[PDB]
Amino acid sequence: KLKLSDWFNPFKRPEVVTMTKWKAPVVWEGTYNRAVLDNYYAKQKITVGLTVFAVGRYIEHYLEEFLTSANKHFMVGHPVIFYIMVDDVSRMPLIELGPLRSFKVFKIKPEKRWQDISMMRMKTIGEHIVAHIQHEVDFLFCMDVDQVFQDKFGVETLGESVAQLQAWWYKADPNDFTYERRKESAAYIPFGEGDFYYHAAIFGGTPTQVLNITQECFKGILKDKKNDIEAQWHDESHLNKYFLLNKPTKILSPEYCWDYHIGLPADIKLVKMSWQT
Ligand SMILES: OC[C@H]1O[C@@H](O[C@H]2[C@H](O)[C@@H](O)[C@H](O)O[C@@H]2CO)[C@H](O)[C@@H](O)[C@H]1O
Repeated sequence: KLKLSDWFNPFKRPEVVTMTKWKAPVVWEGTYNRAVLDNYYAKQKITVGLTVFAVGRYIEHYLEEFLTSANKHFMVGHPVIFYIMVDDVSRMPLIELGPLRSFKVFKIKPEKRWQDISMMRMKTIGEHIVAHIQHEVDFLFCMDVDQVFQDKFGVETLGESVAQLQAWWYKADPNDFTYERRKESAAYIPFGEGDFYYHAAIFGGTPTQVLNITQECFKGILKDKKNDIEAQWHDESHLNKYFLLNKPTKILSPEYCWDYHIGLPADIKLVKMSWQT
């Protein structure tokens, strides 16, 4: 079966972190052999899911560019199912999908407050995993709609649980991470603890693992809400708590979710997905 040495060469990028202390790969441009992996997973006939939520004007502002870029760049050569969650189905753009892509659309109940928006999104993802996604795909990613694929975002990103390094903080010391710091919050992390600052705009894994991520995050949000507290960065704070306790088996570099407002440092060799404008 697939071994890490079959496809991952950390020595191609010695100026960055490529392996965690728990021996998870951090995937940077140049460290991965996509050809080897494409052939391995083709033989296995895997399908990959992608969930995206879009409410109100986010539909018109972002959803078409997201879908158009994902069709062009996400897991090319492998079956993909787009799970599109919107509040108004009559407003959603119908994009032409390429070979091995298809979609499903669901009408959801929008929530007014950011706390309740993220709360219901983690709950909704878990419900869909149990109802159907666990039957439909081998790997599932959950992404924010307000970003754009720029280049191939492929099977090198698959794993049991996949976290994204947040672009502004990947070089920072953990003491400075914008973790939730009040012990009243379920997302509490003490100063000095933590491995990375993960970005809630991309995460994934097998459907089983993603069910656990979302169920734990939802419980923590709920627990905070019953105590009249709102984590500093809402689901992202709880996600960071979760991945501290349940280490990801693979991490993606900021090449996979890059904010061009930062600039283009030497570390960022080829951008696969960028924050919207
Ligand atoms: O800190 C979590 C929070 O980061 C925001 O991104 C910020 C970044 O944290 C800040 O240091 C920099 O000065 O500006 C960035 C945006 O302009 C994200 O926008 C937010 O989603 C969280 O991930």
